[PDB]
Amino acid sequence: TNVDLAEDAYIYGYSIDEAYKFFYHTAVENNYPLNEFQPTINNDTLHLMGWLDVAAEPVIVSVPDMDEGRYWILHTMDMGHYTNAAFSSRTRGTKGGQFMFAAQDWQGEVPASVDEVVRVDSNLVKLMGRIMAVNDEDAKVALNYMDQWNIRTLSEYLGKNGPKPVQRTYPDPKKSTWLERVNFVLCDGSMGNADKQWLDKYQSIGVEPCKTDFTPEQLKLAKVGEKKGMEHLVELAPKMTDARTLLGTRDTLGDAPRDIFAEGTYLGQWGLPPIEASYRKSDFDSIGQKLDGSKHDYVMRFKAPNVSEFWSVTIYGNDNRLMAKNDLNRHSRGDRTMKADKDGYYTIYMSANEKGRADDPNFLPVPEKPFYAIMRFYGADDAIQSGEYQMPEIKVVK
Repeated sequence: TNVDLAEDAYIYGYSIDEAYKFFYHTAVENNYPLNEFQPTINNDTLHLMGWLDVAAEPVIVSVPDMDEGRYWILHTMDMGHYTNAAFSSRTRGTKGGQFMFAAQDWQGEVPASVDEVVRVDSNLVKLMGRIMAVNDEDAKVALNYMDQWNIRTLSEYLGKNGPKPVQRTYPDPKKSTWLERVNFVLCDGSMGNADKQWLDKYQSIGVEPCKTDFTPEQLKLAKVGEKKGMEHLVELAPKMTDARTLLGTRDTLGDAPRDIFAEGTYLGQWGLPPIEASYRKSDFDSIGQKLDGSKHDYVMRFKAPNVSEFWSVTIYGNDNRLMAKNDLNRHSRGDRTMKADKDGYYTIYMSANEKGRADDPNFLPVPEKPFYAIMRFYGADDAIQSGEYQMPEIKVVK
């Protein structure tokens, strides 16, 4: 009844609460300046990270035209865990530009100089930039480009006197309730309006933008809601297979079910919408045995995945979830480093024995311990995005 409402209220607030906690534990307690650039991680790209704050005024992210063929992406998400911008080579090619992020309610004209304007519903937005680098010397090229990326407030951009940056007083996650954290974030922007359909339902629970006064009953419902809410999320998690329902924009997920949207944060917070990047993980061989380089040699043979940009498969150790040391310092293979057989099949051979393989582009080193492989798809088609496409099997070699 009210317990049911409280559960749904918490599930709606979950994505916002976890985004806040993440922001607090990173930017707040490490005192990261805003509007400035600061396992199982990519062996595919270099990165730039930061947090934009458009409360006082808009902010412009500058991206230089890039060199032909190099993958790059500027990805931003709001505090409700919605991707609100994904500018990249996939859809722009080499064309960079001046990208302005403004609060949804910001009144004002746009400089002729600005390429695109992104209206954001939270004043704080997480920014992540990725620039492809396929080898150490090529990385030096990409680095010369990343150095040109810039973040400037509109006033700074125009060389004008601007408003003083907003100074916030942040609720401590260790001693506050989820109601105060969520209401705090909701207040800092236009989220109240963008989430009206949800907020109209959970008002009696105490979820409301800027609300700090609560009744005993609301505090009680909040505790019960978080408990049942989390239980529900844990139980629902393993049943999720379609990434398109978990990671997206307000246009595609704004009205989607909250528990499913919430799994986006639960399973892979800050993840890119599948159309930009999808992934697959394999921990076992084709017969159900754990992948382990100390016990076998493996082989993977498959047709090229349907991607518009590129793909890759990377090796990680199960123990530290990090790439594993090997003499070739080779941790991944992909279409940029291999060529398909006369019949267009790619064949990856894996072993801990890397003697005489430096001249083998299809050879992928694997550690003398349990390992897993992560396949990444950039510009994947629907089948890959939805979870339908299955990762090629890795078989033990005699």
